[PDB]
Amino acid sequence: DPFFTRGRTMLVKLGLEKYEKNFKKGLLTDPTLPLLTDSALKDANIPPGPRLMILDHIQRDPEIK
Repeated sequence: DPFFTRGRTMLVKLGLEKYEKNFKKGLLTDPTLPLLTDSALKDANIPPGPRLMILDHIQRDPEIK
């Protein structure tokens, strides 16, 4: 939970809260957020639209280290 708090915040902001399970399953912990790639999110079973929204968020939000 505490290792996933910032990721949960991003998903809530994107309207993608359903994929928090996918982040946990993939061990997409908060240190991974600045490093996410399309390949990693696809391996976590996130569909194309949500991947685009997540990747754009991490490239734009200065909240993501």
